[PDB]
Order: sequence, then C-alpha cells, then structure tokens
Amino acid sequence: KHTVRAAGAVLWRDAHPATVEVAVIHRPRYDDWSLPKGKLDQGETEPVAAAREIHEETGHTAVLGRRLGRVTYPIPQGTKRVWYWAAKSTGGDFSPNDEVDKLVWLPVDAAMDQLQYPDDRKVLRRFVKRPVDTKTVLVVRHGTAGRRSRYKGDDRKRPLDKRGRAQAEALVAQLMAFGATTLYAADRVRCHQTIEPLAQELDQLIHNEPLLTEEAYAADHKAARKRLLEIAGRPGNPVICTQGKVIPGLIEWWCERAKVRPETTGNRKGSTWVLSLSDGELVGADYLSPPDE
Repeated sequence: KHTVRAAGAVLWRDAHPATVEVAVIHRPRYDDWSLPKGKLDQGETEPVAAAREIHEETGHTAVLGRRLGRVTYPIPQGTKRVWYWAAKSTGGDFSPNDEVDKLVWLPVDAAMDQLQYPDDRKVLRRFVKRPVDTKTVLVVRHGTAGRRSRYKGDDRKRPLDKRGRAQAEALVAQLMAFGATTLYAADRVRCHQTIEPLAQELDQLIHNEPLLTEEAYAADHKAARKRLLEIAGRPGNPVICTQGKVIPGLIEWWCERAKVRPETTGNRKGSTWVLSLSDGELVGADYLSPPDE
C-alpha cells in the first residue's frame, strides 16, 4: 500500500479562565509544540491508535468523541493520512520522557498560540467550532454475511462469514475507543453476531430490536427513526447494529434535521457511524470504514 495511516487527538479536560483546556505537547525529536499523534501499529484502526497515542504521549486515558478532520502529507511511497479526534481525559498523569518532555494544559486561544503548525491549528479550529462534551451513539452495519437467500427466514438467520467474523472481532477495540457501554441490534443473526465480541468484552447483553430491521422499515420508514432517538436518549453510549437499508436514511434524516455535515460517507458492511450528541442534538456524524478495509 502507498498510504501510511496515522491518528491524533485534541485531548481536553474540564478545568479556569477556561471551561475546557487542551493538552499541547513538546516533542524533543523535533523541538516542537504539537498534538498527540502517531502511525497505526499492526492490526489497529485509527480510533485505537488515537487512544493509544494519547496514553503514550500524555499519560492520560481518554474517551474519543467527535472526529476533527484529516491532514495529508506527501511521502516517498505516496501519502500519509492523519485522522484526528476530540478526546476527553478520563484519568492518568503526565510523566516526561524522551518522546514528550513537557505537556501544558491551556485554554483553546492560548493553545492556538502555542501550536507550531498550521495543520494542528486547523484541527484546534475544528475542535472549537462545536461542543466536545458529547454523548456518542455508534451505528454499525453488520459485517460481511455472504449473499442473500430467497427464503426470508433463512436470510434473516444468515450468519457472518469468515471475513465478517474477523470484522466483528476487530470492532471491539474500535468501539471501546468511544466508550461504548450498551448494545442493541436489529432482529437479525448477523447484526447480533457483529457486536457479540463486544458484548463478550463488556459483559453486556445485546438488546434485540425488531423495529430496526429492513422488514420494519418497509412498513414504517420512521418508527425506526423514533427508536434510534429513544435509544439515544438513554444514559450511556450505545452501539446499534443494523442493516444496510436502514442506515443511510436514518443518517441523512438526522443530518438534515440537525444541519450536520458528514465529512465522509459510506455504508460498508462492518462500518461505523459515530454520532455525537450535545444536549440531545446531533453535532457530528463520522463514518468509519470497516476495520479490515
């Protein structure tokens, strides 16, 4: 591949003179003030790399929220692409070392003045444009599950294929990066199976959702919209695994109603839409590729 994948973050905490402060880090390797970031390690996806890099470079545990864009650079083979997220510090302490020897917590205008690079300042401008104390709803399309059957009951029970099972396993860490706590799935085997590894990891039962199947959609294009909103209103960060036809419409409906612009779009099997909410309203809709893409 000619693409080097990387991720970074604006790590923030609720503090004054600021209600939010962000971490700016000094890197001895380049004598610069920047944001935590790094290339993906083997088997990672971007959100996991972001969480890992936050902990490596700041000492802090964090939960990811809204995606904050991507920066690309030319490399000799091709292109290096860095995706960024807002991330709330949940614990830990900074300790200097030879990779990051200083960290400062600053209100966003002071952090803007501290950052050496226009790409990092751009990411910080994105951060400030919308709230970051967000609740997260994770809408997931089931993993690959072969071709459809002519018999409806058979089709509805179709399990994941080998690739889909690998996707389901790879989703665990990805979705945990966002602090997933509760699990819901359309009334189809493949939808439950996709999030069963996560259910195992969390020890959390998957709530079954007949209103979120295509069958239910074909009867009432919205009873489902209402169910997603009802799930979104519960405490905690839910994962909702559903079918392909249901997703674009739900996402487009919500983005239209809330005036939100997704930066990327897709509906691949095993993909994730990260929906960020601020006082019950959508402020971000971030499409993540399937973990093996």
